[PDB]
Amino acid sequence: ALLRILKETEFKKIKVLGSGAFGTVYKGLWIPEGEKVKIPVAIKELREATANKEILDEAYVMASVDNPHVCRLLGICLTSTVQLIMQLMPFGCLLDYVREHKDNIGSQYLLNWCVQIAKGMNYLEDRRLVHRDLAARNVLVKTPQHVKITDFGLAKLLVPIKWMALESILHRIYTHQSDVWSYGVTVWELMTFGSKPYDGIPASEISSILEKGERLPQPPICTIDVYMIMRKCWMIDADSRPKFRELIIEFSKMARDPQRYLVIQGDERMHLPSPTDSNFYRALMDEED
Amino acid sequence: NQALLRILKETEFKKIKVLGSGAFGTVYKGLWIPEGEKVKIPVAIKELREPKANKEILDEAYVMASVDNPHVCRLLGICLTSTVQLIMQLMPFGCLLDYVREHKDNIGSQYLLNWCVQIAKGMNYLEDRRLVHRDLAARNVLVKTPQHVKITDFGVPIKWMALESILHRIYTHQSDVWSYGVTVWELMTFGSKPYDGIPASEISSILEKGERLPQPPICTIDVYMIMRKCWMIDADSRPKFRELIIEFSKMARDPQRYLVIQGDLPSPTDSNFYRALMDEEDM
Ligand SMILES: *CCC(=O)N[C@@H]1CN(c2nc(Nc3cn(C)nc3OC)c3ncn(C)c3n2)C[C@H]1F
Ligand SMILES: *CCC(=O)N[C@@H]1CN(c2nc(Nc3cn(C)nc3OC)c3ncn(C)c3n2)C[C@H]1F
Repeated sequence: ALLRILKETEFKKIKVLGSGAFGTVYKGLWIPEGEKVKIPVAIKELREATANKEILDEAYVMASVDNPHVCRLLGICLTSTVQLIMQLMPFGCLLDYVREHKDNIGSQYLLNWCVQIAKGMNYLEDRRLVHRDLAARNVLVKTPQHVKITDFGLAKLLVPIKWMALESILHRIYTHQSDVWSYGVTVWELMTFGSKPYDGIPASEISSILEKGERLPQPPICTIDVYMIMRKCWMIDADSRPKFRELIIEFSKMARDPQRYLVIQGDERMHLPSPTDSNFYRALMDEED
Repeated sequence: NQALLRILKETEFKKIKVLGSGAFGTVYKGLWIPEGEKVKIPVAIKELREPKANKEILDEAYVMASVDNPHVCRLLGICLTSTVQLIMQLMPFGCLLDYVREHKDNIGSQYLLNWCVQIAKGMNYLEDRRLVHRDLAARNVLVKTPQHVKITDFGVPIKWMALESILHRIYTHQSDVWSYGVTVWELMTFGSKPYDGIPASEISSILEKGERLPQPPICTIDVYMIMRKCWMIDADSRPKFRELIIEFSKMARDPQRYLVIQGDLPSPTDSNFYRALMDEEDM
């Protein structure tokens, strides 16, 4: 009862928002039968085909998540392009957000985003769910103070080589510890204000340079404390990498003294919003717990 | 406290479409544009019709912004220009009065009785906060979702007023109980006008002589018994909102025993879908 089966006639796609490997996302409108209102939604149109048991069985798990930092699948319409319905996130993806606001993001926002993504990932691990596609492009901004992990369970379809752990590239092993690798790359994206990992290196070569010990470089704003966490996420031995429960504690500790661990020009100028502005955001856009 | 009311600039929101007007001004559907961002967030804007009277407005606006109950609307922001503009959350379904009129052939007893419970819960909170509504009516109950209504517009409606309010300008929580009875009558009549065609200047006379709103056709006597008790001349003899919650909740557990509707809730599937999209606040 956590996945609504929708009819073609009760929603409409109105504007294209973007695409990735698993199809196209639209801003759409849900029109409840009998009512006069139009409710904004996000619609993902898929494009892979090989069942009416495959997609639904995974969608049910997708609709079952319950964590403030994990996006929940809300509905589905089984047409020819299967359309998945979720909540609309007015701010877009975190990657573009950091790129567009890279001159307005202080250490407190960056570290709190790291904490929240780790909380969302720890939730997925607790539920025995492997993401397989964690990246800055798959973190949605609900409010600037509240981010949520998206695009989970689209393993019914198909690769993000430059975010994948070495054992995933070589052996197609996907575990929670391989998610820890992708988490490290996601943190690198945020701390570089949206740089492209291994920029200009063909994907067919990533496993080679990883085997020889090359890793993503230290972002200029990172102290050695933060970069060591990222490097530990990229250890070849998956069991030696940190766990999401541990990443929550460490990044939460750094978030209590953010200017000690990130060196950003003009940091003390940007703070978290006052309780006035957070209460205003939550009342209008973010009423969940 | 002070951080529960946002002071907005003219340049960070825009009125886009009129929704209606009431006693004190006009309500618009609007868009809030956060400074520095590209997003447009829908809001409701109430612009009054008529700097230091603003000290009056602000002192009450802070109290309006301090209420916090799942069935009570909270004032969110204010913009002080010429005419003062008040900002709250937009309710895509509108009020309960127009909703019951437009859906009067699809509303069952369970919805009606649960609405009575929820309005009573919101009023009991206001009494707990020692706040007198003074303008309770079906037109001032907003529909967040069909399963979730909230009381709005606090901080003359003769046909909703208790007799002591008409005669002596006495407003108490027990006079709110009178208005609650009239609000329940509106819902049970599917949006009928109280004392239709009777001039407001004559209402106090008919009340003193014992005339009351008639029993709605769908109302069983148990429900009409409650409504009549809300309209007793002795304000202390009327029920309390804490008691109204218990009684209407009891009837809501056997709704077809207490309301007789020709052709008489959503599945947990549909409620979970509504709440995720429109109503994440905890209740
Ligand atoms: C950042 C790159 C990216 O991930 N692109 C596409 C589209 N995605 C997406 N975006 C939003 N919110 C959004 C973006 N823009 C420009 N406007 C809005 O909202 C009005 C979103 N909300 C919910 N979901 C599921 C979204 N997806 C996902 C990628 F496919
Ligand atoms: C039933 C009595 C009445 O109609 N009073 C009008 C409506 N106003 C009002 N409406 C809404 N929600 C709403 C109304 N319509 C036609 N569309 C929507 O949503 C798109 C509302 N939300 C918050 N506030 C303060 C509202 N006021 C008030 C009177 F003008």
